[PDB]
Amino acid sequence: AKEMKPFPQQVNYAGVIKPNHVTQESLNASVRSYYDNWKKKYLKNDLSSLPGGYYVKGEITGDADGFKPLGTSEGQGYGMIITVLMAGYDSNAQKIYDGLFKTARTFKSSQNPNLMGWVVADSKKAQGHFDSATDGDLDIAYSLLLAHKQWGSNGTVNYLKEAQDMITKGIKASNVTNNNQLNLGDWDSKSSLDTRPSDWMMSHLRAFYEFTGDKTWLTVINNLYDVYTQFSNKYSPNTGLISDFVVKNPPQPAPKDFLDESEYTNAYYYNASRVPLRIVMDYAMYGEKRSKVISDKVSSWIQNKTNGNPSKIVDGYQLNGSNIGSYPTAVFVSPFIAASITSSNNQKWVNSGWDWMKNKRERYFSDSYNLLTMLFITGNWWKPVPDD
Repeated sequence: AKEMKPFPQQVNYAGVIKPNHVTQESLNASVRSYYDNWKKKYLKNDLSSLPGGYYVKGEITGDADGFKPLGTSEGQGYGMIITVLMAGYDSNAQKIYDGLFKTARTFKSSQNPNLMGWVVADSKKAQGHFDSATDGDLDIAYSLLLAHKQWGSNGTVNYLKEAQDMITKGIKASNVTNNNQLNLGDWDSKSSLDTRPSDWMMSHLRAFYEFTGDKTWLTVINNLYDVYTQFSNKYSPNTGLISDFVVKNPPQPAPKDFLDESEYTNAYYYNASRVPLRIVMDYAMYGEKRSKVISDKVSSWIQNKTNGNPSKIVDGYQLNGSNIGSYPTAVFVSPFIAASITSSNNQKWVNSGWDWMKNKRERYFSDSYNLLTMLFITGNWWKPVPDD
């Protein structure tokens, strides 16, 4: 046991509530059980093309450039954050983490080699074949800052140095645009105004600043808040929602069928379902008031929309709040609960949301984001700080 931040860190962020109808021990126990199941089902280390490599079993339909996709850099980043946070419960966490990192660097991007290509497939030919996706690299780079604070950077992998390289030579170089947004991946233009708001991981960017000193990250954070408010005052003045993809200046919803991902790229659909967690963590961890304002607006809308019943949330909404989807899944429900933690007036709703999510097992995408959300709202996602 060499963890400096062993699970459970059960931190108490200023101004935020946790579910309070059960004890902290009960919260931690639910997370341990959820991780047991998550790891058994999705954590894999069976790449014949990469002995010792680990990945997260995702769902990609069907082939990608002629390869059978097994996971994505998005899932790689989720699994890497989960692995470092569960270290001290998982006694093999550092071995798994270093195996996840081995995969992330072997399947490097064909464009910027400091990033990961977006597809994991069991072929040497796939290693270095694919371009990157911004959100995968954000989570992966952030996980190396957690790893640096969890195990230190004096062993086999220099986590801090790897993070600084990925952040500066990878994400800054390829994904931070001339307009101080984040583009879609390193295949995209440095001047692109196309963006995916679930990439706007405000609290990650704060950590990038604290561990690099590069004020670029603060100017991007400040710009993205401006973009969020400019978008929502025009296109979601009552719900506070944002679309799966955002284009142009002034920002507006992407067209339907954008990048052929779905008919609902103009709406609050499966990409944007993740946004409320990404935003609210900035209030929780760094005290950003603009994050509370955005989170409270979305939280108050969904609570009224559902009459305080989280099981009435559906999988997709128009920006004016009309239902697209039909059933509750955790990648929608749990971030709506997380968005609600900045006001103590939401305690009963947070408690109800906890009961809905804590044992909710379904598939890779909802389970992984559910576990990240559970870790954050129980206080077990701690802040990496350049202290000592």
